Amino acid sequence: DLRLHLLLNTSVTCNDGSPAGYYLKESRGSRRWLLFLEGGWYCFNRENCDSRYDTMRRLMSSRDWPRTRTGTGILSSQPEENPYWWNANMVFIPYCSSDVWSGASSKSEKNEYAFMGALIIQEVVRELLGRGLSGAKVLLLAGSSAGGTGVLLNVDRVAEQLEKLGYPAIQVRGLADSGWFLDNKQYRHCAPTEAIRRGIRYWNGVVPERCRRQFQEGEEWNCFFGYKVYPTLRSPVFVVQWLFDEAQLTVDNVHLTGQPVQEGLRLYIQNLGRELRHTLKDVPASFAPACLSHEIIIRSHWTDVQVKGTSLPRALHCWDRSLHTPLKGCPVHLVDSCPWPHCNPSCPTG
Ligand SMILES: Cc1ccc(C2=N/C(=C/c3cnn(C)c3)C(=O)O2)cc1C
Ligand SMILES: *[C@@H]1O[C@H](CO)[C@@H](O)[C@H](O)[C@H]1NC(C)=O
Repeated sequence: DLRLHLLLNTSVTCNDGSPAGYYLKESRGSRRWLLFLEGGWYCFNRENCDSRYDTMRRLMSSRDWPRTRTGTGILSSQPEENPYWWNANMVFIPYCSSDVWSGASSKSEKNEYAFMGALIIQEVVRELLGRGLSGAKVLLLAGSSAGGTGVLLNVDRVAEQLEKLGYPAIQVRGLADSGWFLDNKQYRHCAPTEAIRRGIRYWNGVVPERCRRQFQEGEEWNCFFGYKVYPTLRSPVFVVQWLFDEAQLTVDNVHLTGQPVQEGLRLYIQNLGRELRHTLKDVPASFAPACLSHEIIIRSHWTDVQVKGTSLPRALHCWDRSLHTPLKGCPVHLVDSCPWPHCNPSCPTG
């Protein structure tokens, strides 16, 4: 199990002002550290955050967090469940800031909620340095869904933080799972771009510096979209993305209720998969199966899906080798080309 530590700096808080924190399982003798960012959508105004506080309070508060959590999938310490990094130091960072890990605003006289996701990551890293992270060779910042977008938004800041703190030997890398979204037109016409734009102002949200300099003031929402922020990043980032991610379809107002799919929706879905595949063409480390699903890396059966005969744990291992010219039998760019969900036979059964 991973054990809860609430942040010693209690000014770095979840939405309701309770301390943020992290769950840790150390593996002495390993110099690999996996820091995983939980997902869970976001909220962007007082009214929708108040509703989230009523019925999704664990995503806004640490007051009810359990003392331990079981590491699953890529956070498992069992080689059978985690062929990739089972011996690593494991860190699960709960998502309690509702800001896609972008916020740097405290609760105050003018703010009902604190949005501190970017500062939570920074503070977790700082406190871990005294618990063995100072001796690390690789820090893999991973995350799923909103946490996967959080990786894209924060990996270079973690790298810069460690450089400035005097740890230039720690190699910071990112693993963004299910956080690579398209700002596309809905199938039927709140929306991702508008919600993010409102969120950034409400959260005092921050984006990576090079991306911010490209898009400039008022346009920072662009940096929440993988295909726009990824080319600006310096740290190596492996992108895991279902071609037909359920969250993407949800924001696109697509719901597949078994009934036969007619031409307009068929074309819409096929073009979405084509667009996603296009955005990954120049992402050398990627795993993008043609499945309708959501998230992958912390589920216990994450080992089962394969693209072109290669599983994600294998692809991640090949990526590790590449970061020591392509490797014989050890590919890292794995994007399905077939055009309809479940054309890959290894897709999750749901
Ligand atoms: C720009 C953007 C940023 C984040 C999301 C997003 N974050 C999610 C978190 C989630 C849901 N379930 N779980 C376990 C986690 C999500 O589904 O979509 C979507 C967009 C368009
Ligand atoms: C605690 O966190 C706040 C917010 O990031 C920061 O301003 C402050 O310097 C931190 N305190 C210490 C002792 O690190």
